[PDB]
Amino acid sequence: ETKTVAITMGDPAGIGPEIIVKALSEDGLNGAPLVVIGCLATLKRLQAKGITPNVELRAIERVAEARFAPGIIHVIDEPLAQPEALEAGKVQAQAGDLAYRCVKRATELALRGDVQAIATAPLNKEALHLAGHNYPGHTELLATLTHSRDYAMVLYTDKLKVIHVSTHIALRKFLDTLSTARVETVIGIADTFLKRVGYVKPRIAVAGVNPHAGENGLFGDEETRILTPAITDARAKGMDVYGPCPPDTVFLQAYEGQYDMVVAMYHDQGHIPLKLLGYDGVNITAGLPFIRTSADHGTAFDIAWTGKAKSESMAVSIKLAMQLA
Amino acid sequence: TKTVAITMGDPAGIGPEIIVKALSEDGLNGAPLVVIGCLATLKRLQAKGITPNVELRAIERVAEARFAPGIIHVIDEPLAQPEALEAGKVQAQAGDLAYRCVKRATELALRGDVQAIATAPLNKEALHLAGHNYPGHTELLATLTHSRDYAMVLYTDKLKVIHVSTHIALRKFLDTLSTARVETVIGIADTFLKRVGYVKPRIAVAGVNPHAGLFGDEETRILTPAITDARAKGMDVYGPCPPDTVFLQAYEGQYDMVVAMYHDQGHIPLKLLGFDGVNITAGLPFIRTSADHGTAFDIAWTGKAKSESMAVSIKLAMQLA
Repeated sequence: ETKTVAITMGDPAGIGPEIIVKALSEDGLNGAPLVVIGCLATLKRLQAKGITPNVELRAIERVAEARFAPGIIHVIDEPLAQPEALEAGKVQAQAGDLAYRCVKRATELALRGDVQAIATAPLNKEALHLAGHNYPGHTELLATLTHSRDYAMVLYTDKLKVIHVSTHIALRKFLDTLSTARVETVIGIADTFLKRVGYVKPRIAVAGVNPHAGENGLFGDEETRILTPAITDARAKGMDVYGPCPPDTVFLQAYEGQYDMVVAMYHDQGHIPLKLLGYDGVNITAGLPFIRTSADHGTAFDIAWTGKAKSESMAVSIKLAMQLA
Repeated sequence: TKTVAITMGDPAGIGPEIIVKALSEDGLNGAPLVVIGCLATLKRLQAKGITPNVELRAIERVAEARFAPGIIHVIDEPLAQPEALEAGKVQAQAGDLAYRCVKRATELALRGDVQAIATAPLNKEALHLAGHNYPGHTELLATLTHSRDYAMVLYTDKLKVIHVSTHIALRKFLDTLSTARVETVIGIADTFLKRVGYVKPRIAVAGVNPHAGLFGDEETRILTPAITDARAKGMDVYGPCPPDTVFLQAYEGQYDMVVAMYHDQGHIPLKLLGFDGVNITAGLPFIRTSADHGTAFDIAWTGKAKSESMAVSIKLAMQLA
């Protein structure tokens, strides 16, 4: 019946703690089925410095032990080694270790179904490495812990949904490592994500790599060599998938209601159209065994613990977890 | 003052058809416009009852034109054999006419007899058969006009974009990108913008890689040197900017123009806001505009080709002349 989201603290030297408490004070998050995984001592300490606003914090050992009520945040206490020793906005091994242990604990709760979705506050890669946790980044850490090779970034709005074959890599890199297997995988993830969120027979449009999907009313090299084989393979498997479509009309058409989702090829191909319309700025990592959301800012060490950080996107990313759980 | 020359393009295609239709519209009807094409084929077109009825007036010189509603002035650049013209066919005489109209318009423009050109589409196959070896409409003009460098501009009131490259594959674009070419397009943009009334243009340059870069070297190796060079010449240029916010910020008013790297970078944003079918070729000595349609040989001379684009193309050339 009831669906619960785990929220991970991230790097406690960053803005994670303060943006969670703030976000949780907002209507529709206040007293909601949410559990914070993080350092209880650190949360008490930030409240006492007046950073964090006033709220009752209740430790629980198990998710089921929560008694949800406005004005109470429930916490699975993963402790910082020395809470009194934490400095705002510096790279610290114990803060990177805590960040690691929270996402570890969150995925364990998800794996046994105590929690249905996860919203992650940001962590610092350099601190993670300093703690001896060797992962290329937050998302990759989630994927390793979860034994998921196959995941992709989703931008989710009412009117436009986009999943990316690739994100955060040079354009030359994207062109040189593009493969049929990857496109196929991402189409699969798109199909599964959309059914999980209640599209019984989703329409997926696949964007071309090249302008117009090619020149002179012919598909281009990637389109015919890589994309068409993935589309064809995916239709034969029962998926309602179209393309390759001209990049400069495909997102417009999905926006206008012709498709439920677009498979974008590279980062900017998907992010340009999302941001140009009225993005907030949250993303879903699709292809894990549970829904996971995060926001696009980082730890913001320069403004951590000053009351300047904005909790808007942390809030959006938590409400989104709840919706899609 | 400002007068605009309109070229016929390939007479077998939709050029003649849509020129006539568009010039019947309000704003274009009786406006300072000179068509350069074969009077005889425009006559033939008229007899077929596929257009509004209009009086055609042969002029040898632009100063002869007497602008009034319901009269289109033509500079008679004749087809070698007007009666032998078939619709939607690749014909040597048709491509040769397309070439002479362009040549003729550019001569008038270069001279100041006209202030802008708006082109109707031509057929490259037909152009090569007539012995004119040019890769296309735009390259033809660059040559006739001694302009090594030009770039495509998409022009709206709130968002304006110039392109380092267009149409080509992503890989081709990556492999043929250079600092020199970025410097050139920044300079074309600056010059274009002053020409349309921005005394001090503010120009943004889009990155190649997501977040204009740690991911790829074009920003530091190609884009930054070009921008540093632009700013040392007194231009107000920003970048490289994350492609996923720069067009948004241009749209909001932060920049007068964005220099896009490749086709979709500029076209995704423009189509998404709901704007066609037209562009400006910038970097020539005068304004040229055109629309994205080809000769449409399959529907030519039936009356079914849309003239809207062509009308916008001409309206824009007038505005900017």
